[PDB]
Amino acid sequence: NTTYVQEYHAIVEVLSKYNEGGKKADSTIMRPAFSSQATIFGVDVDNKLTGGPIQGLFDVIDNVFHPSPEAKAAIARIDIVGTAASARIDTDDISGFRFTDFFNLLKVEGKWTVVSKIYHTHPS
Amino acid sequence: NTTYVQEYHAIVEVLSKYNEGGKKADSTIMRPAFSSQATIFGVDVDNKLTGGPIQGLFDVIDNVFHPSPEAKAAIARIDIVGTAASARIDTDDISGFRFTDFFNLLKVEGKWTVVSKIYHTHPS
Amino acid sequence: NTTYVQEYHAIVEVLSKYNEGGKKADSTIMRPAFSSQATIFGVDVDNKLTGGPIQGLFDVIDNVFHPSPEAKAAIARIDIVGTAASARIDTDDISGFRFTDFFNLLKVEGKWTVVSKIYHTHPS
Amino acid sequence: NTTYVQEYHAIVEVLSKYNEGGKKADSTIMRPAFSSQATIFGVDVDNKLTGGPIQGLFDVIDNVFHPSPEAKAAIARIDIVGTAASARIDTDDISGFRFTDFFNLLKVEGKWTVVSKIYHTHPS
Repeated sequence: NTTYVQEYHAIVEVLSKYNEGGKKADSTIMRPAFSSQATIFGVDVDNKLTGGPIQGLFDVIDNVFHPSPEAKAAIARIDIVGTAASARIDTDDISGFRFTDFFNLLKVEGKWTVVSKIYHTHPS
Repeated sequence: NTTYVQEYHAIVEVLSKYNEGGKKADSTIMRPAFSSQATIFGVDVDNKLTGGPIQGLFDVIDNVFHPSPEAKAAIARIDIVGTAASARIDTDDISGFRFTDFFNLLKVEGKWTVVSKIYHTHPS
Repeated sequence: NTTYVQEYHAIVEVLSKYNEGGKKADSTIMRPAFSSQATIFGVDVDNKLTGGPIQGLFDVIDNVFHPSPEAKAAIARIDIVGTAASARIDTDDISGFRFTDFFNLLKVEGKWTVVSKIYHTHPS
Repeated sequence: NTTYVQEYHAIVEVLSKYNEGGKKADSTIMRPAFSSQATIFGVDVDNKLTGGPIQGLFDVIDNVFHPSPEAKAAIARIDIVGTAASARIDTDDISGFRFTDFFNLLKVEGKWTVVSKIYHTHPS
């Protein structure tokens, strides 16, 4: 049996990689945070669902984003209940964007993994 | 031009269908709440990732669960930022189970929809 | 021992009295939700702390507010850890205002009670 | 004109003092984090309300607690709405105790301040 605090620091270690990969615009750094089964979704400018396989995120990070030395992320919330967790991350100044991200995570074989990311892109 | 209260009530209308569909053991009632691209994941007794396409949830509701008039659900939290939302739902005495569910939702073409559900099954 | 859903239901019964008292502009309906020790605080137009004993809330409700049949409240979040809990309530169209409220509650002699409310008043 | 990330970091700076004063068992470190009108409450072993002015907290920190090098705190959640915020902090191994704390904060004259803390003490 583990404490809230122990699981929190394990989850922050995983989400840390996401935040670092985002800021460095290097998908290699964030890839280990995600299950192979993970999905990414948001809504586009026409209010339509956009996304799919997590590789789509790695593609945008690698091909579209630029390294963002001034990006600043806040892990606003981590809710943890047994093998399940949700997290909110807010990021300013990441490749010209401000985001709020919501993550669903599960503790698989002793290690926390992201199975779903969704986001909202804040107006510029 | 929506308030938090307005969006909250919209999301509760969606999440209500999930709660109702589970208590009635009727996938037809909950189906409208989910995007076709939604996934469901949890961790099995061997700590392995279990789940996939949301159709798997509907199959379990239709083929494993039975109507549970004593089922009690609590929408513990809804976090809403623009087009994205996270929710936590705890359910007691649903076909012999106790769950904590975390949901990722997006407001697609003016309507909230679930793109990911994860869960933890509580013991005993 | 009690479940999350059970404690959630108990807290909502308490917070419901608060929402009804506000909507009816009748402090007697809400009074039972608050400890005799409870306080209220927010920030005034000059960014200064304003409030003190919870009776200051009851005085505003009774002397300043009017019944607001179109008021709509959302209990956005209730976090529960043993004997302690936090809640967020958003309310639209209560006597011309829109608020976000945060509550700290404790389970005292078997019963949930508010010991602190704070609030943010949104633009009209 | 401030972002969530900006307010989050301002609030963490304040809550850091609380976690630091606690770990070092030095109330002078934590004192700036609390309004002069702040309260602290929990429930005692008889399930009765216990606490009052925040000076009571400082007394326990100085007279009961000893420096706890093993102490680990997690800022589990910070909800921020305008001039109001709530926070949850979980702490392991602090002078022999495990706590979950809930904070109400207000942004008073440009600076975040705690007006209420409540806590649950976890079993041994």
